[PDB]
Amino acid sequence: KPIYFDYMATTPVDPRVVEQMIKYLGPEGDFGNPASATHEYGRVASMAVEQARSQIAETINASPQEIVFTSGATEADNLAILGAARFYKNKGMHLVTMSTEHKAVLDSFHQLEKEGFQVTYLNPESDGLLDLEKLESALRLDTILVSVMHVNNEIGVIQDIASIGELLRNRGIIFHVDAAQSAGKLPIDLSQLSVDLMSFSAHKNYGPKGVGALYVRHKPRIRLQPLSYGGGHEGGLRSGTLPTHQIVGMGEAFAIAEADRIPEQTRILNLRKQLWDGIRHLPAIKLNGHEHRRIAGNLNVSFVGLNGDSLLFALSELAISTSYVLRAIGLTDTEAQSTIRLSIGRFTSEVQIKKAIDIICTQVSRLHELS
Amino acid sequence: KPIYFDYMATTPVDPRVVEQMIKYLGPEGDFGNPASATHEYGRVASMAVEQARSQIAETINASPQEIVFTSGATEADNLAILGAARFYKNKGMHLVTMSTEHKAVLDSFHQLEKEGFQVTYLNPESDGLLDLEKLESALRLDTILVSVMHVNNEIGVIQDIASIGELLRNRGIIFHVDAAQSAGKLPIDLSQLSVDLMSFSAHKNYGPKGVGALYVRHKPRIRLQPLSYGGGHEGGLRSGTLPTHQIVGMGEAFAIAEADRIPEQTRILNLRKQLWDGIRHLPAIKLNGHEHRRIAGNLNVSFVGLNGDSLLFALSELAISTSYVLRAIGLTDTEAQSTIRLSIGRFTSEVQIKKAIDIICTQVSRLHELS
Repeated sequence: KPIYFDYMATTPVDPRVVEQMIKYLGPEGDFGNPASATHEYGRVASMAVEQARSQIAETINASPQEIVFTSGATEADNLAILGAARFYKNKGMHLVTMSTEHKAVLDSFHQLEKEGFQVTYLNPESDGLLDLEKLESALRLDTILVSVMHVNNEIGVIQDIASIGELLRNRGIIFHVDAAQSAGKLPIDLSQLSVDLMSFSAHKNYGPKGVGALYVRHKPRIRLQPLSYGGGHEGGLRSGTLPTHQIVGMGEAFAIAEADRIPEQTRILNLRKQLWDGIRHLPAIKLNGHEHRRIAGNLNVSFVGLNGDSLLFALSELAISTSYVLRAIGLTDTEAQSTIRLSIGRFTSEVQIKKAIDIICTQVSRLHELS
Repeated sequence: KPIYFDYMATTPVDPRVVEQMIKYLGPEGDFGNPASATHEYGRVASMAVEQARSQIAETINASPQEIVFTSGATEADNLAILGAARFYKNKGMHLVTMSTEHKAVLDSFHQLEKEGFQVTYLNPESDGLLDLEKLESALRLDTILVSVMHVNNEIGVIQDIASIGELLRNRGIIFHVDAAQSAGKLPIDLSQLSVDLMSFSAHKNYGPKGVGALYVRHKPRIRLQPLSYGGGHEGGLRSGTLPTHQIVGMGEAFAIAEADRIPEQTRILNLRKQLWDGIRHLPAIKLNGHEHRRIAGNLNVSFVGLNGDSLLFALSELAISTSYVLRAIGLTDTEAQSTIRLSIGRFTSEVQIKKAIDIICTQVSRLHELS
């Protein structure tokens, strides 16, 4: 098997999380429907759901009642953005986001444009950071919602959601943050951060795919127009069945990551710096995105002059990712296609880092030699 | 533990299904993101997703491309009903369903009423069966969509989706069927059935909670206006991440159930008949819903004169379910609250059936004696 260096696409479920999830699957376990109020199979499953809701809430310093379970950060992004814009449209129909947002955010705004909303898509600077003066200049008296992601999924850059939130709160503008790539890695304290809506994905944080959550601030109260209809119902905001094993898995993953967050992230940073220092003397290599205001595990690099398909093949002993985010920060088409995303995580070893350096040094050297 | 008699609320994941799901979770397994096209972790996970899509398609005689994965039959119902009505509204805005549909269907129609759609909610007859003459009389030249569930979740009655579909096809009306309670139990052959949209839930069929599918007929082509935005994308109809373990679990559950469907369902029918024959001489007991045009595992009975809370407590050695469906078939408030739903399934034994008869006979007798 190639060495996995694509943690930002998905992570393995932590084995400690697997051990908890499997208690909620088969006939020997707690398989009841959390909505079955009339027997102990249902009640036990509900208790496990609510314990996971508390685990997640504790990691971000929110209350459990502010946590709405979803099928992933895609649904959370959709529900936050469509739900808030549609609920508050009588207050104004101008919206602001960044051109570097994940498609689950951009495509939500694209839909709202068909509904008459006016959307401003701000570009970052060339290091991927939003110029907050450009944000301020874009705000209008009829701006009702802004969405800015905490960590970019391609280039790993961190936006200053603390300042953004405070600036928007003073204007009465709702602030949504896509935190899919930051939860379990960066501090999130919603008792201090002026964030109104925040999206979470379990499988970016060593939980199972197919489950996420939306934080919905209770004070000042944020309301949403829901996107689903049926049973449940997560305070009326999300209808459907509560999948006990998925939710248990998400709660346990969040608890595990937060309990060791700073040591784990600094160990990962050390490995990422080691990787970068091992490859950064290769000819025409460029690091994309701010080097330090950046999640520990992300290394996004362009090998100017080389072909992306050729890089993927030559580097096939590494499992890596090989365009609109790169264009937004100023790369040409040609530069963007020479770019790879390496991402490191909980199961990356020092031995694998040294092998990656050797593979990248050897193979990029050959591609330059064979150029 | 009480004996589980609430299979229609949820089923345990079959242990054979668990064994497959767990191969797609932790770091030792195939945890890659199916959308990661640039390495073998992604490609292996995609292959498992597509194999599960084929498994499901084969059980209902559809093509894989007609299968859209969802987070459950709730999302599938929402996507079918809102998506078809909103896509075809220029053709007409009249819709027809039954008052006995699951809330994921009724609440979708409730939302469309806020969007200007006119909805006719037909009541069944007192045995729960739709009078198809009443359906025909309700159809209009501007009716674009009808939704009728295959198996009712409360009283287990089976609607004649074959005749309904043919009647609607002749009128150019889209037919949606909620099959959450019938897949894996009743025959479904979409090469013969004139059904345009059909919803599926894994956890009603011994798969994991939190995953389902929507069948979308390819010929004549059915289009839908999607409810989600982002990546993927299931032919543009459902955005988000494909959760490999969930989808694998659903595909394996569907394959297992269909391979032994008629023997398993007839064994369950024998047990359900045994249960009913053991309790049906109790005073004032009434069976709700047609006795034979009914899924094998459902027994919905009213103990006229007794209190539902008292029944739940007295019968606590059994895990059972204890209102608008019962009102629709003609029960009074008082009769409806005296009603329990017992549902039998794959792990119900003959020994448990005999114990249920003894418990129900003993405890209902006492409740009548202590009345």
